[PDB]
Amino acid sequence: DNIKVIVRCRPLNARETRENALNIIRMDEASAQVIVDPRTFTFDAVYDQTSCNYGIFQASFKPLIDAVLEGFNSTIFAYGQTGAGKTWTMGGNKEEPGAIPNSFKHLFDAINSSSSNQNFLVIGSYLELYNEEIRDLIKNNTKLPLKEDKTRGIYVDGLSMHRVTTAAELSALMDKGFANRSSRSHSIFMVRIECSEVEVIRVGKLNLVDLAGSERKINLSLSALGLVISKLVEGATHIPYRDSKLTRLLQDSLGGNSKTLMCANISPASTNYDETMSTLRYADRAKQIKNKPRINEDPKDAQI
Ligand SMILES: Nc1ncnc2c1ncn2[C@@H]1O[C@H](COP(=O)(O)OP(=O)(O)O)[C@@H](O)[C@H]1O
Ligand SMILES: [Mg+2]
Repeated sequence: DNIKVIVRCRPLNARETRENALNIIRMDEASAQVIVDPRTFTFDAVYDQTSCNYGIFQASFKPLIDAVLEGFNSTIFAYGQTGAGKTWTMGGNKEEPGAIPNSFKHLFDAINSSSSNQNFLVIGSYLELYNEEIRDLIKNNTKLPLKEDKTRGIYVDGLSMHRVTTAAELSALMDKGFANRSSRSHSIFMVRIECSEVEVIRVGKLNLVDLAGSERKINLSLSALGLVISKLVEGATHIPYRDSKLTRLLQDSLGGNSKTLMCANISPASTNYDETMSTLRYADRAKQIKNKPRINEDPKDAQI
């Protein structure tokens, strides 16, 4: 079905507070509405300044992680202007983990609760896309090329893959990647979950995306993402996935074989009215995208 879309408004920050900016954002979480002081938008869920990372995970992100555990491909991407809260939402901190570490914990808590009829193989990868160049954030290898075939789909040739058996191991990979990692770059932490159940192998690919800032080549991928979304919503004959590395990497999450959720991060500051309006209108369009997710069984690429 359609791509899920949520909006998260953070609290006013120090800069905004000291410059006497006013909060122009109102939300009605019961009706999933965001109001810009007024222009009103309705999404799948809205989160105001009182929302915490854990709550957003349980209500909006968790279902996407459960989908991968079931054999579906899932993608969660954070979109919004620099400073809006994409990284805080996707990564958070040790005290208040974001979507990525929360997903790691949930994935393994689920696997540990599985019966003897299921055996799992979890593989992690982490990349940064900047100036149309792909960097392996774990090995810090640069300019990795994209390759694509029938028995693997789109992939980064040379990107290091890491087998992990605990959430702590996955978090350690993220920690190492972060140490090497920005406002103009995109990051994607990938988790491949293969499950052998008894005889039947299923594989789900999870993409945790933290996009480059949307405010106001370096921006080729961001521009291509917008075009791809527009073409999809308009029912165009040709979807320009090939226009950028980002849209090729996420081709399945955009109108393809995947369950996808977009988190549109916004600032509540009056000073950011224009960018907030842009982000919301962008998100409003994205929710019209329809995907065709399917369970991926017995793939000729299964590494288990
Ligand atoms: N929901 C939130 N609650 C509290 N602080 C937040 C929130 N979202 C962002 N911040 C803070 O504001 C700053 C910018 O957030 P960040 O996520 O890094 O922005 P970006 O969208 O550029 O990735 C950080 O210092 C972060 O701690
Ligand atoms: Mg960031």
